[PDB]
Amino acid sequence: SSNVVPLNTFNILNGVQFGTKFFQSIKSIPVGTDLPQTIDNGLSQLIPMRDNMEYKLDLNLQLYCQSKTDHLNLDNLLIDVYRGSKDEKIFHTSRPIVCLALTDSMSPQEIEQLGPSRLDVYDEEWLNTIRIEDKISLESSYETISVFLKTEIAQRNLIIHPESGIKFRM
Amino acid sequence: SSNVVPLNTFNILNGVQFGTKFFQSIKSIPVGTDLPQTIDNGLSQLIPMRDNMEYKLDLNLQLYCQSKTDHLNLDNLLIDVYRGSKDEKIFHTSRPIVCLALTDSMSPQEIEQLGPSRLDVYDEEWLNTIRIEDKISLESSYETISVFLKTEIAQRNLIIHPESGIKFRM
Amino acid sequence: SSNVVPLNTFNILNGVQFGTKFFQSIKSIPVGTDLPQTIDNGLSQLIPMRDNMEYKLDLNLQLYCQSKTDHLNLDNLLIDVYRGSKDEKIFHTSRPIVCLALTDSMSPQEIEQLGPSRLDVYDEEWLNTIRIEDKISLESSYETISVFLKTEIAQRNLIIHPESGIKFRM
Amino acid sequence: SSNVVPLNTFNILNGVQFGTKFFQSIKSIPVGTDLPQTIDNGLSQLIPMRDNMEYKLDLNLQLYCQSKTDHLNLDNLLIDVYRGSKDEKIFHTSRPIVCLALTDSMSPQEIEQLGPSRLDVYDEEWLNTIRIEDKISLESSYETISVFLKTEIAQRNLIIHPESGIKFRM
Amino acid sequence: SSNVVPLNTFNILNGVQFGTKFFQSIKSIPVGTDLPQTIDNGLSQLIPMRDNMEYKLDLNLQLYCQSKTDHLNLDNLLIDVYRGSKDEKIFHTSRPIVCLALTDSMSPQEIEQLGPSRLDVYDEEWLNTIRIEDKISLESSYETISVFLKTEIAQRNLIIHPESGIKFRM
Amino acid sequence: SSNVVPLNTFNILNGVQFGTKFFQSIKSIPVGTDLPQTIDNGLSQLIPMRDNMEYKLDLNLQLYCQSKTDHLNLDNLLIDVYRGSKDEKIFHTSRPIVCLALTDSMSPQEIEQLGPSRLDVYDEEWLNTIRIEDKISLESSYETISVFLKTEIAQRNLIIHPESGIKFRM
Amino acid sequence: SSNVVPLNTFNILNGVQFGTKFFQSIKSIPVGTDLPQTIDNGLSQLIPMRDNMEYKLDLNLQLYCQSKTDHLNLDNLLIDVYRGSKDEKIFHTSRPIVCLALTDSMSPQEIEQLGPSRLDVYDEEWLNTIRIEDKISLESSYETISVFLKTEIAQRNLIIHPESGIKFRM
Amino acid sequence: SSNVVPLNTFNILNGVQFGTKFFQSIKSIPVGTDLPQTIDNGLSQLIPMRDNMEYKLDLNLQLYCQSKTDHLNLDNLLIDVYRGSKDEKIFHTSRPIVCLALTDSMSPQEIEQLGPSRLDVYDEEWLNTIRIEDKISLESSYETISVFLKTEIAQRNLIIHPESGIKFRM
Amino acid sequence: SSNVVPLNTFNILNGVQFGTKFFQSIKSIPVGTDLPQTIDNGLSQLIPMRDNMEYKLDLNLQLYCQSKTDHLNLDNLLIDVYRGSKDEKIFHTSRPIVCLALTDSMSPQEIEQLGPSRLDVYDEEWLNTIRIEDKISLESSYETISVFLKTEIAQRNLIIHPESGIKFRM
Amino acid sequence: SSNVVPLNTFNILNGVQFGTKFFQSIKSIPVGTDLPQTIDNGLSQLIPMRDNMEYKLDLNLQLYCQSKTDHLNLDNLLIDVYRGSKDEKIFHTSRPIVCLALTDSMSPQEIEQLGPSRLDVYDEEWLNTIRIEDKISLESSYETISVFLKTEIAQRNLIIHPESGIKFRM
Repeated sequence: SSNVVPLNTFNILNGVQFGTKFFQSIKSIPVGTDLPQTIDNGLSQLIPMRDNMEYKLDLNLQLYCQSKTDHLNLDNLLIDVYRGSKDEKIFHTSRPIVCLALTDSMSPQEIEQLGPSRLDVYDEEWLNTIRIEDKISLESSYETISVFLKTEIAQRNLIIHPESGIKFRM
Repeated sequence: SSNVVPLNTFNILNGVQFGTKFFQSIKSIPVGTDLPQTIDNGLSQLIPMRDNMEYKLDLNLQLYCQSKTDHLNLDNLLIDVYRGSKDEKIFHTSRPIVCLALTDSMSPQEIEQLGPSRLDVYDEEWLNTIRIEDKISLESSYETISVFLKTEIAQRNLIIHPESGIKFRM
Repeated sequence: SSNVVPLNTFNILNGVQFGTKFFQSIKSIPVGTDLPQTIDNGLSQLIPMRDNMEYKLDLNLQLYCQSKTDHLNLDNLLIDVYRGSKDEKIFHTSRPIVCLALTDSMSPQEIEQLGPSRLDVYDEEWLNTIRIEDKISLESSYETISVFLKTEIAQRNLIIHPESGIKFRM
Repeated sequence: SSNVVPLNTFNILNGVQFGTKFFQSIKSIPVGTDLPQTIDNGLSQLIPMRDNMEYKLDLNLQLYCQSKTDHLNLDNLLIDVYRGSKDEKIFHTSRPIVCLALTDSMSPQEIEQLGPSRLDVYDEEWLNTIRIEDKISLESSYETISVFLKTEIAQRNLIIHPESGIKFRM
Repeated sequence: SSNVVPLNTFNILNGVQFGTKFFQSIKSIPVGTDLPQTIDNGLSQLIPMRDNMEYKLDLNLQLYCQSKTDHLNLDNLLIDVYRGSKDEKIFHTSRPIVCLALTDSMSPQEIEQLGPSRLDVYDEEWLNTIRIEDKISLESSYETISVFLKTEIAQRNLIIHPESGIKFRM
Repeated sequence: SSNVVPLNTFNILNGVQFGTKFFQSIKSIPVGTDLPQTIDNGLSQLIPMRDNMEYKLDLNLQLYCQSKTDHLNLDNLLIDVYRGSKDEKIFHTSRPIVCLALTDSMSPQEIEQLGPSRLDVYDEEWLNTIRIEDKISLESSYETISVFLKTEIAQRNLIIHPESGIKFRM
Repeated sequence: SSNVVPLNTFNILNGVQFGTKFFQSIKSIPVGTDLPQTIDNGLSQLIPMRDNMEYKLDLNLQLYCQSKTDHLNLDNLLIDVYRGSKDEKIFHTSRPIVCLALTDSMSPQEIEQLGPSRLDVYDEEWLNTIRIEDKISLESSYETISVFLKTEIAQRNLIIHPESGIKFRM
Repeated sequence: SSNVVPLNTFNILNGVQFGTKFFQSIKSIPVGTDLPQTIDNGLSQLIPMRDNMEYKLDLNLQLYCQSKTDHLNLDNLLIDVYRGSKDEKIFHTSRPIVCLALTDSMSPQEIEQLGPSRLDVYDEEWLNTIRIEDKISLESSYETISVFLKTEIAQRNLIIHPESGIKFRM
Repeated sequence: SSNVVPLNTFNILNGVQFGTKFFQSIKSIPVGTDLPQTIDNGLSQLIPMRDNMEYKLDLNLQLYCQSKTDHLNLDNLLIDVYRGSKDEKIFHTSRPIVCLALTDSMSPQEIEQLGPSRLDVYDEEWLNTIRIEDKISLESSYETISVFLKTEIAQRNLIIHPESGIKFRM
Repeated sequence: SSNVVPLNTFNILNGVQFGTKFFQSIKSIPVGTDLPQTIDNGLSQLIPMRDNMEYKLDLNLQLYCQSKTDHLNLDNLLIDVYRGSKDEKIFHTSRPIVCLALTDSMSPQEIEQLGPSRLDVYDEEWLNTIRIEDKISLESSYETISVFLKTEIAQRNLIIHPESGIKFRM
């Protein structure tokens, strides 16, 4: 029922005026066809959707923001969800995020408390968890879904966690 | 009754002599029409207002101030509310705010106390909560509402929290 | 009775030889007219005053001093109250104030004690509270009141708190 | 009886070879005239003195010394009291004072102990309290009183506290 | 049954547009032939696989990331598994990793806690453990298996732990 | 009996080869004339001395030494007492003194212990107390007394405490 | 039986493209000849081996890695064992090692705990213990054994412990 | 009996090849003449000595050594005692001394323990106490006594304590 | 029996390609001649050896390694023992040693624990004790013994302890 | 019996190729002549020695080593004792010593523990105590004794303690 589609199974088109674009097509199988699930293999996969039924989208997005040159330590992530005339926007939000700068270093105290592994320290300290739930609605009649992630203040390096994805709930 | 209109559903017009402008039109539906609410999708939406009745506005504004070049660590935010001759000002106030500078960094002690996540540290330390309540009154006869946020001392980067908005109380 | 007139309802005329000037006119309504109060909306408003009666002024002035270029950490604020020939001075005083410099930064210890919010630290540490009470007397016959705030040693940035104002007591 | 005359009611004439000069005239009202007091409004006021009677002067002088360019952290204040041929000196003294330098900054420990407000820290740490009592005698026959405050080692910024003044005792 | 094939028994082809490539051929012995194991000697060895049976691959990958010139302290490792027209991708994933920079040094406290040996400190602090399990499926009909490890943000030095390898489960 | 003559009632003649010179004349009133005392007003006053009787001088000298340019932190003060041919020396001594340098600053710990006021810290830490007692003898027949204070190693700023003076004992 | 051959009894040929080479010839004495042992004198000695019997090699390698110029604090040691056409490789492995940099210094705490002698601190902290056991097999028919130790990332100084050697087990 | 002759009552002749010279003549009064004492006034005084009797000299020498330019923190003081052909040396010794350098400053801890007064800290920390006792013998037949104090390594500033002198014991 | 020959009784020939050379001749006295001992006076002495008997050498070598310019904090000492065609090597070994660098300084804690004397701290912390025992054998037929001490990585200053020497056991 | 001859009673001849030379002649008084002692006055004195009897010399040598320019913190002192053809060496030894450098400064902790006086800190921390006992033998037939102290690594400043000397035991 709750088909989770990871973002690595989307088509990625990086740009400079719109940030990162996650677009993917939609396949509409008819009723009584045993809805399949999206294989979590990081391969471009068409999203299975019931033929005529409204689907509600839950966006789970974990990412690491890292500064390129400007080294500003706070930024605003812009999320824009589109759908298949031209594409019409159905959702837009902004989320303040923390971005790694070259002047940031772990204190020895942070190693002792947050975990000896330094990946754990970034997971508990710098990971940006963004969850848009019960806000996006999409129907299978539309044949395209697009997600835009753009940094507002400065152009930066975004490291999207592999488990980030959109949950297509019943 | 208490229709909350988030600021991301307003039309944004950034400038250099007036700061950021949040203008939006007003729709006047007649009585007995089941007042709708503003969908929190970040899309430009006309504000629903009762046909002939005085509305009181409560401005909730959470934002992150961040210095561009001047790096001054304190600023004065200027809030100016207009309405639809030319637009007439109905409210004006100033609020001192704290702005992130490139010379500011978290101490290890702040990580331990305010929260391991560094977004929590900014939320509890640098977030500017500004609440103008029971001070602004607007009637549905006027067909425009405008909010101006301008920094006085220096031109800066303002990161408005997504939950910031104006509450149109009964 | 105790009509509080905030300074943002005054007319502001910034200069370079006299500092900031807060001038505003006076309206003299006759007796038995239900003395109104000044609306705290930050809009230029004539001060209501009883037709023939001596009023005593209490100046409440909270402000943030911040250094522009000189970066001197102490200054002398000069307060001069005038009234409506030319304007005649009726009160003058000086108050030492603390001014933010670019070499000043919060210690981690100050965050823990004075409050996690950094605006609280400035409120409890750098805010200059100046209260002139029972020293200024003005009658409604005069049709102008002017307040001058000037820094003596150096030209600086003054951030006047929005609640600063003059209380016109019975 | 103990008429306190604040120094801001004197005439101030700043110079470069003599420092700051506080000169003011004297009015001699006759006996049985209900000796008035000096209004603490910071306005130039003639000092009321009994017609024929010796008055003893108590000089209360609180000030903030602040270095201009030399940044020396200790200085010698020279106090010279004159009276109304030319003016004849009747008192002279020197008082070592502490002067703020641009290399001085508060430790976090001083904030916790001496008071969260940084004006309190300067009041308890850098304020120079100078009290000359029972040393100066002046009669109302002389029609002028002059006080000179000059820094000896270097030319500096003196911030005289508003409550500083001369007490004309019975 | 669970034949573990270390990555040092693969053929290594370092590049600049695709990172490090681990390609190796597959030998298909028939049934009833006493499946041999891969000798852990770091020598190029053909992978033994049952003639007609689906094998599931478990990728165990421990590595040390170290910055060359860019000195960025966080990176995204890209894993792409291919198989033997041209090679078709069957799996792709990204894993955030921590990379040693020349500005990083051990604190004395880390020596006391994580172990006196400094290799233990890197093992418990900087070693990137990446385990893809129950996600990759490969059949012996295909005669080639390829693994690509590429750093996304910057070109870096990857030190693959000798025990890293792919487990060919029953 | 013990007439204390403060040094500010002497005539001061600063030089460069002899340091600071404190010279003053002597008045010899006859017996049975009610020996007066020296008024502590900082005005040049002739020293009252009994007509024919040996007087013993006690030199009390408190001063603040402060470095001009050389910034050496220790110096040798040279005291030479003369009397009224040419003047004949009757006493000479040297006293090591501590001199303020521009590289000296108070620690926060010194504020807590020696006193919150920073003038108290200099009084208890840098004030040079020099007391020559029962060593100098002068008779009223001689009509001049001269005291020379000169720094030996370097030319410096001496801040003589106002209470410093010579006690003319019975 | 377990003849231990220290590496200092090998022939050393340092290079730049292959690192350090430890090559030595093999003498094949016949059966019933009282197998001698290798004298631990650091002199080039032929390895005694039984005439026709498979020998298993256990490599014990303790070394100190020290950075020359690059100062990177982690490296990958490459071990390649050859034997006597051209030489054929029979074993290859990689071992991450810790390398001394010029920015590394002992904390006083490490002296107290790991031992007062500073050679003990390096022995317990920086010594790289590498033991390849039960992985290398060599027969006496081959007349040459070669061991290559090469640093992968950077060219460094390797200080091989004198007790390092290869154990030729029964 | 134990006539103490302070060094300031000697004739001082500073040089560059021999350091500081303390020479003074000797007066030989006959027996039964009530041996006088040397007045401690810092004036050149002939040393009283019994006509025909061997005197033993005890040299008490307290001094402050301070570096001029070389800033070396240790020196060797050379003491040479002569007497009245040419002068013949009767005693010579060397004493290591500590010399103030411009890189030396008091720690806050030294203020708390050794005394709040900074002259006490130098008295207990940098004062060089040199006492040659029961080593020098001089007879009144010789009419001259000379003491040479010279620094060996470098030319420095010596601040001889006023109580330093030679004790002429019975 | 156990004749200890200190290394200072050897002939020292410092070089640049071989390090320090300790060569000395051998005298062969016949049996029944009361074997003398080597006088520990630091003078070149022929080593007494029994005419025809194998002697076993025990090398005791304590030294201080100190960096000249390279300042590397770890080195490898190379010991080569020769004997009297050309000289034939009979022993060779390498010993890792710790070398003083100009960036190394004692902590105050090391003074308290390892001993107040700073020579004790070097004795317990930086002294390299090297003891080769029961490994070197030399017969009196050979008329020369040579010991070479050379630093491998860098040319350094070796301070050989005076008690270092070779023990010629029975 | 145990005549102690301080080194300051020797003739000193400083050089550059041999260091400091302490040479002095020997006087041979016959038996039954009441052996005198060497007066500790720092004057060149012939050493008294019994006419025909072997004397054993005990060298007591305390000195302060201080770096001139090289600033190396460890050195090797070379002691060579000669006697009166040319002079023949009878003893030679080397002693590692600690030398003051311009980068060395006392910690506040060392003042508290080793003694408030800073000369005590050097006495307990930097003083080099060298005692050669029961190693040197000299007979009165030889008419000259010479002691050479030379620093090996670098030319330095040696401050020999005044109590250093040679004890001529019975």
